[PDB]
Amino acid sequence: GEIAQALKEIAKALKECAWALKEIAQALKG
Amino acid sequence: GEIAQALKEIAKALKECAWALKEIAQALKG
Amino acid sequence: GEIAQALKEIAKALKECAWALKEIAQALKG
Amino acid sequence: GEIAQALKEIAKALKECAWALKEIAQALKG
Amino acid sequence: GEIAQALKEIAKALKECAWALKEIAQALKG
Amino acid sequence: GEIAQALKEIAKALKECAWALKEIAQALKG
Repeated sequence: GEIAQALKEIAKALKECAWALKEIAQALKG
Repeated sequence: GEIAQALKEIAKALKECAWALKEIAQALKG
Repeated sequence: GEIAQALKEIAKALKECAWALKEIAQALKG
Repeated sequence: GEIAQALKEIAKALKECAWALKEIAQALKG
Repeated sequence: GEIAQALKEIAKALKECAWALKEIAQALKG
Repeated sequence: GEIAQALKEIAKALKECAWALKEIAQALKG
């Protein structure tokens, strides 16, 4: 439903942010 | 509705964050 | 409207985060 | 109340994130 | 528990973001 | 309660993001 799906979309966008931030960290110290 | 539309705007902004962070990761990767 | 205004302030802050991240990505791109 | 204050605290933490991201962008292109 | 699980996935993703940001900060510090 | 505790964990993680981003900003500033 509208609210459950909105929170899922927020979680998914934050997982994409987390992946990219780990890629940036890994470029500096991996 | 007001709550649904605010949660949609939060998801949209986070997707823009995610895309920019992917571009920063791409710039730093070998 | 306390709940709606707090979600709108979260969206506003994330839009500022997205603007700044896009500025960082542009600074690093060719 | 518990939920209104929690969302305010989330907005405040995101404003601090936004300020720091703008400082990073400004260090690169200001 | 769909609403609680989506908020917990948001927290999980943000903890991953925080870990990666701390790794970036450590890479840049003296 | 479950919703209150998830929102507290989201705020805590974002404060950790904010602190790390402040440290990255400090590293890059003159």
